[PDB]
Amino acid sequence: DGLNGTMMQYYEWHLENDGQHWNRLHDDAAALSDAGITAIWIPPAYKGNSQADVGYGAYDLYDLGEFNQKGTVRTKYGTKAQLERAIGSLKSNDINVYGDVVMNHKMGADFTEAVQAVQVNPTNRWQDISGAYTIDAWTGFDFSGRNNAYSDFKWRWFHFNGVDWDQRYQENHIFRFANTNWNWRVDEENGNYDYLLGSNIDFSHPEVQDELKDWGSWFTDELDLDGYRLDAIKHIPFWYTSDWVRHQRNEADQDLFVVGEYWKDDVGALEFYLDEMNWEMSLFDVPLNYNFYRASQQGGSYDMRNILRGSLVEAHPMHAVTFVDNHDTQPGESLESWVADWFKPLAYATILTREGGYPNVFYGDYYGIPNDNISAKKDMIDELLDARQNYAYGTQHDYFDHWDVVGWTREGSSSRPNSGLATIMSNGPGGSKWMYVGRQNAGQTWTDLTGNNGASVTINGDGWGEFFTNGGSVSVYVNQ
Ligand code: NA
Ligand code: NA
Ligand code: NA
Repeated sequence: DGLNGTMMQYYEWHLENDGQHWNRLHDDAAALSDAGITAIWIPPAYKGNSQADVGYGAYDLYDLGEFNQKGTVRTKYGTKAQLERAIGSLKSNDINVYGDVVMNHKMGADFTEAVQAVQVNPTNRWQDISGAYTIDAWTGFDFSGRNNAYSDFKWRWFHFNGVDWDQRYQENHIFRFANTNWNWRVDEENGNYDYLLGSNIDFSHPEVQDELKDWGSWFTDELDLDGYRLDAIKHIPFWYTSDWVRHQRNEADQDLFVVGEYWKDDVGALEFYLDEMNWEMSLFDVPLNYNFYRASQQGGSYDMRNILRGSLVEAHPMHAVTFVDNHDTQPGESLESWVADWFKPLAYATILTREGGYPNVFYGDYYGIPNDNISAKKDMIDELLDARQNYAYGTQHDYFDHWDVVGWTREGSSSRPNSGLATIMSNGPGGSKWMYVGRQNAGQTWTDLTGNNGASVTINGDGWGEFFTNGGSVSVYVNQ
């Protein structure tokens, strides 16, 4: 019903390996719906390297915590039945389910295999640094415990094209299988960034292309997904991802949202990928992530006018999925770029109250990251979910005119009661700003949903009001 959409990544890196996360999801369903969350992005739901695996150390894409494999029956999140019980709850509470899809590699092979390989230069995979010789890579996959349920396809070295560990002499190197080429096209950082970690899948092989397509469909029907969150797609040949997506949509009756993770602080790089994609999917706004990050590290000196400059959402707010942080960017992880507590309220307001982009709430922020003493920001985020769910509607008006104090407004829509809002904030000494909000809201008295400013702004006859904000804070006034 014209209700704004808000997605949530329901997991964080340091979640407990108590296998109870799927059940948590099943109970938090309504609460989440109620708060303004319309779609949940679940973590990899299939068997990883080990049970405590977050999901990216993917081993058996058909084992959704149903078969005793890799030292466990359940995944870190729980069993298959508990996942299905969860997804059912979400559906009943009007929440779409987007599954995380890991096709770039595989890890936890059951046995090694003799393979001709050459060492490449880590900074330029095009350049070999050694001659061809036999290495013992972990490429054999039999999924013994599964017993061929759903699929009897087994993986062998000739399906991959590279690994980063030779078991024969036990050394680390970026090995390209001899007589195999690095996937293409793929991100050109390090020359060719096809290889990332684990056993890298070579998509040039038709039996691979069809197996993952076949799996994708199996997966999508089995869990009744409503979309996907495509992982590490910058290391996966672009053509195949576009291929896979089209194939997937072709097989499913239900619609399929598709956000891909092309991790590069470069909107151009993302735009390019969306060209080859024919904009048939959105991408996580990674430049925005680093914009917020820079602002958080830098302090007030950061010029708030260039906060959206460079973001993907600025350029293509229709194929953008905005967020503040995730499991990769949280403290201590691989793509760390954590937004500090002080600026995090400002960032969330930016992606949750503006009209562009598809905003995503991070579990680690909502409920907190105990591991690192990071407090649950639930209170601050709910008020903003309230903002987006009931007020952030109608014509927008921006004011990125000052280097500290900046803001924007939404006139509201006649189709949604008392909607309409005005966001004001400052990353430095506070202040106020005269902003337009629609001559139709004249006479109204607006107040701050976050409670960071007791100002009570009244809209004059011209539809104008002067809004205030304290230093390094953000307020969101609405007709409440
Ligand atoms: Na790859
Ligand atoms: Na960030
Ligand atoms: Na500033």
